[PDB]
Amino acid sequence: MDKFRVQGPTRLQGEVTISGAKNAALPILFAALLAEEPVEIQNVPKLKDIDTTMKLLTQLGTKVERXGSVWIDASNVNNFSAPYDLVKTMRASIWALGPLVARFGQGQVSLPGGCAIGARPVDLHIFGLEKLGAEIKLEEGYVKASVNGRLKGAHIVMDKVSVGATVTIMSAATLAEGTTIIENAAREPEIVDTANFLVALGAKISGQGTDRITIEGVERLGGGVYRVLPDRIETGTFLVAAAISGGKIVCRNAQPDTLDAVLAKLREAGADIETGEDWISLDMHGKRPKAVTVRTAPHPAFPTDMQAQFTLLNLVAEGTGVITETIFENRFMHVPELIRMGAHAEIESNTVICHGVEKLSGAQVMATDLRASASLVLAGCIAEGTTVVDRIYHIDRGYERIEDKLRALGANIERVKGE
Ligand SMILES: O=c1ccn([C@@H]2O[C@H](COP(=O)(O)OP(=O)(O)O[C@H]3O[C@H](CO)[C@@H](O)[C@H](O)[C@H]3O)[C@@H](O)[C@H]2O)c(=O)[nH]1
Repeated sequence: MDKFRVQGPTRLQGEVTISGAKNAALPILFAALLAEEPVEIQNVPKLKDIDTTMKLLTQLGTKVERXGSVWIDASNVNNFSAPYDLVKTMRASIWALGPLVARFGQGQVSLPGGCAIGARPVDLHIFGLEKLGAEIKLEEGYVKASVNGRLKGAHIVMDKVSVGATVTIMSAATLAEGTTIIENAAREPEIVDTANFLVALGAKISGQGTDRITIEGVERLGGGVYRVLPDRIETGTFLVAAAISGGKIVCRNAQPDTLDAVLAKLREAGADIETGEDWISLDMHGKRPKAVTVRTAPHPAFPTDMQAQFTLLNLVAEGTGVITETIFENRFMHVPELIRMGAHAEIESNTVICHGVEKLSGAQVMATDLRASASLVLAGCIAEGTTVVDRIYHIDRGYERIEDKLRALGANIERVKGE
């Protein structure tokens, strides 16, 4: 069981190159199923889900190969079933459904736990496709979709805002007969990225990033080259790394506009921030951060995915600061770990009351959540002495070589093999 052994305190400073967003790479890889011509997807991170997706794609008849890019040739897709063995470890698997039925008139995806259980978590996907005129069958442990001829454009109103369902509907709609409108579409930068990809292939889409996406169906999608946008949350994690350690950092291969709220919040903490077309710089001028008030909310507001990171910030800042989860529930389970590190905080309802301390103390800690976990690693970096963060595999699933990146920033870090 891999562990991160950290020796603190160390100031985090210098430069880091932000990886492509896993969450944009995924829906794009699936949307590639629509492409009749070869496609090159650039800036794709080397992460478990990407490997799983590649294997899934190959099984369908797609020719796949990777390095920094992933090369895809779906001209020959001829198997329209995503099997149990290939989908099991991954929710994103459902994204194969829409493109298959949209392009091929048929497709199916295995539902772990069977139909009764597995159909529930993907109801919005099913709803969307139905709206598009597909016949959905729940049988033999699968969710099946078929349509005679092309899908049919539709006016679709979402009762729940969903990144997953928005991608399914938008992707499928690009091949539909007519106009499709998605009301209450997810606003995520990842959605914007997937829409842009689609358009690069020849799709007609507008409104991506807003509450309303309008798609005009076309007969076929071609091929081309497309670069996946930067990981906004990874970016935020590094900015915070410097912000809590008195450091200066420059984030390369970044996209400032996906981070409005985070940058604003960092400014409130006293950070000196500068931005360019593809970079972001943060300078604490050797100063401690100032406590901030944080309210997580739907994009483009403050991201819940940045919560743990800012909670940590508050824990070592000058003053008291409160972080409120306005939508999410039971998001503070990692706080007790920080307290064990010498932090002062109270969990109240949907909030955490942070009383900043000058310095943390090394300890043996662990969190199940990916974000909470990386936060523990940052904490170790600035704490006094030795910290051991257990179960880092969680981090490995969403961070591309965080140890290398941290070390290049001055961290004293070591990956330990089963303690
Ligand atoms: O078929 C579906 C799909 C989603 N939901 C629900 O609607 C919400 C929307 O899901 P979705 O947007 O697709 O969430 P995730 O895909 O798990 O995660 C993305 O969407 C979240 C907001 O929902 C953001 O907080 C994350 O940062 C972002 O990565 C979920 O809580 C689900 O409970 C359904 O009931 N049926």
